[PDB]
Amino acid sequence: TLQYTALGDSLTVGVGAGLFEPGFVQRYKRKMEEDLNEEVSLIVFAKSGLETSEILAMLNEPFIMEQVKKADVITITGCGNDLLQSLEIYEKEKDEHVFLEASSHCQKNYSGMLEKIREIKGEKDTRYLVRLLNLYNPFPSIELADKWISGFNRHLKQLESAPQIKVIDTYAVFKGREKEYLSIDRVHPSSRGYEAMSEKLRAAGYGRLE
Amino acid sequence: TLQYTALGDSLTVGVGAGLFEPGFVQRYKRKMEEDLNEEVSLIVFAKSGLETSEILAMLNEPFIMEQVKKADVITITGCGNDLLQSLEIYEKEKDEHVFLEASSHCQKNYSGMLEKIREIKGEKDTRYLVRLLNLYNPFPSIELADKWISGFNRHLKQLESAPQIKVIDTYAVFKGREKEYLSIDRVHPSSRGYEAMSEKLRAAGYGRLE
Amino acid sequence: TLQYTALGDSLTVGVGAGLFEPGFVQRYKRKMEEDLNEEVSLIVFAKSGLETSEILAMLNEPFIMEQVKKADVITITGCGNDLLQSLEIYEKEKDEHVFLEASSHCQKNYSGMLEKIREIKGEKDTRYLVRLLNLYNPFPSIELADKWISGFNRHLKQLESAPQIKVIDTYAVFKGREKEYLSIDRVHPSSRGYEAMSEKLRAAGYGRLE
Amino acid sequence: TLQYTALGDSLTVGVGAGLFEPGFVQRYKRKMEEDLNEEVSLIVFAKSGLETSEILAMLNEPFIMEQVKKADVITITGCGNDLLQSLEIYEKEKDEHVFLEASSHCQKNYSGMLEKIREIKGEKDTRYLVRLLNLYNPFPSIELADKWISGFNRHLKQLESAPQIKVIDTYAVFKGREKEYLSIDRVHPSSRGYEAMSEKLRAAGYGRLE
Ligand SMILES: [Cl-]
Ligand SMILES: [Cl-]
Ligand SMILES: [Cl-]
Ligand SMILES: [Cl-]
Repeated sequence: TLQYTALGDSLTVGVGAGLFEPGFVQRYKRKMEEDLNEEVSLIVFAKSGLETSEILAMLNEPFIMEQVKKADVITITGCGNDLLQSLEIYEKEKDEHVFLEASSHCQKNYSGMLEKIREIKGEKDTRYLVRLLNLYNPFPSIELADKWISGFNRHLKQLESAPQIKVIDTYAVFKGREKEYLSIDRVHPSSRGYEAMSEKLRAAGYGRLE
Repeated sequence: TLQYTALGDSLTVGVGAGLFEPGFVQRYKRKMEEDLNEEVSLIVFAKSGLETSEILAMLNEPFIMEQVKKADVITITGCGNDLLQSLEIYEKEKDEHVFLEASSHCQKNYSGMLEKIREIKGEKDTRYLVRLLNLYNPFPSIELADKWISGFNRHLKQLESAPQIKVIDTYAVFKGREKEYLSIDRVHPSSRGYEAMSEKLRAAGYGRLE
Repeated sequence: TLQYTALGDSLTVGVGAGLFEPGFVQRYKRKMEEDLNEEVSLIVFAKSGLETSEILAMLNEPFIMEQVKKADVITITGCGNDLLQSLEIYEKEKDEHVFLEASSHCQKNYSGMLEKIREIKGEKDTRYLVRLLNLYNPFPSIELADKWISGFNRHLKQLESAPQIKVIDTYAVFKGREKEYLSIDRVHPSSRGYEAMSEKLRAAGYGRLE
Repeated sequence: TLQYTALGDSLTVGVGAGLFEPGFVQRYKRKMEEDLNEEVSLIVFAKSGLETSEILAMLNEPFIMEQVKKADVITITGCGNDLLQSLEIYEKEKDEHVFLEASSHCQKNYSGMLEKIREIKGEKDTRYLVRLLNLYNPFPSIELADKWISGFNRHLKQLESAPQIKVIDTYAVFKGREKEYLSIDRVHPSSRGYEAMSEKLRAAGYGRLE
């Protein structure tokens, strides 16, 4: 029996697809049982607007680190709402320089996240799997958003240690397919976009699990 | 690998124990694994304020019907918020019938969702298990609250068909220990209360599954 | 010194205006000190996607009901995210009949809310103020959303007991002014829309506070 | 009516005490009212993962500068998440300098935001009050964590100019009682810890305001 532990923000919750409609987490689970030919047990820890610094603190909670210790695959979303609130400050004040440090403060919390996972798993374990999803651009017309999200994904890929730690290219999934993959709120993906996300996670492979 | 689906309101969510702290559904999942020596996959469809009629309407959702059909164990919570609404309506109108009519709707929806669960599974799989929890009285000093909830619970026990279908006596778990088993809002359970609820579920046995 | 206690969901938080940019709560506070010519102390209890059933439970928390007992003005937002998730289920399944009971289950939680406020305030108090904001339509093109939101506001106005309890016509504030008052997410209001909201709350008057 | 503004990270938010449960800033507000016999208006600008450089950049925001200029009491928290990031970086690289460089940036930003607060108010109003809290050691069994935080605290005490500016010894409050003063995540305080923090602030006095 495989163990999938999913963490993140409004994307891991499934916001945009509707209440109880399967998001990317549930669909990536289905593609796991089909590929690896084994039943997988899922558990989710997510909240809209959940910060990355909070996740690094959560991993000390006994019930959470228990799920991480036995987790065969781990997915992490985050920082999507940090750039949104930053753009909204730019939308009101028209200043390109805002106190956002999404690239600076989120990326450093990510590397500390991965290290805490390593401590819980134990250095002897080489079998587990971690998959970080970068950010898509929901506002292609706004050039400043495309500059911020591209800069965050450029610095996020540096944390990849294939094939255990892989950064999923969520940006390329949504590039040129915004209106088809986004919900009516246009900031969270549709049920179609969550399906394409799960396919990109499947494209990353499963390392030594096979 | 066993599949355990859980439906209901804030209790199935785990409100009161703290964010990401395990509620009763995952403490019951761990004990289920311990008592049957088999890993368990958990799926949860729950939201605060989800009344019993909505929970019945969920069973026609294609994705929810998928997880209910595969479920070896099903837990259902509900009608707790109707008591809070009725106590506030009684405070203004002093009509003792307002809750009996609302309690009559819950008992009808419980019987409705029960009839749909067997319509979903059919006659081949009678090995399924349903454990629905009755209502506890969070206000023991209010006799009308105790009388109202006691009447709903004796009418709810009519639905029991042991060992396949069992009605969990949540009222007996909480009676006398509302100070330590309820959370800060005096209506939702604490981690102690959720732990005691999961103990009552494990005590009910597992029927044909063991 | 006046006391303003604000409750609600993502609107009371100020989502859409940016991080720390003043939403309608902060701007309605400013217009209170200008009109009533007295300093007002503000305290907020809000969370994105916060259910109305949770608010009715929150009012039993000792720290919350203390702020309500001394509150001169009280604002309540809610249920805006319940219709959003319902439309999103309709967007995927194309069924007009969904398990949403926003009009049915949210409105009944509202009347129980107002009664609990009355119990905390005491029946002798006639001076306090409560202001409920109805829902605006962020999707004017979608006709089903305009039908649902209009039906919710029609049943919500029935709870008005002027001038203590007033239902703010948030719908008319945004009607014909969507792109100007909405944030880039198009589901939460811009800093302009939060300003117009505060002006509508000011239009409701202040009852006996004057 | 006194105006009390509060800036910082998750501590100023109140993370760990439970949702909507009072953190240290509102327990300190109640004691401030009790010790000075005057109502207090509270404004809070805080978010999880808000590092010290961002808090300094906030002081140029027009709305934040408004509340800081009117503030009779200002509390600042920060640099707590840098310790968590540094401990994870040290776990991989074993460089003892990684935190001293990060601790040097916090002490610089604290001095920076202090210099801006007087630039915001000027020379007319020297009756303002600033209480900044140092870091506690949530991991007492790690000597490197205790040594790192002790060094940051003695360098932080250089900024004290009593009674106007005071550095609150949060370390002494938590030392020896990390089991009961920390929350479930072993890093954020509990309601007991937040209560003890507010007691330490009231013990510091109020300078020229009393
Ligand atoms: Cl298997
Ligand atoms: Cl509920
Ligand atoms: Cl005054
Ligand atoms: Cl933080």
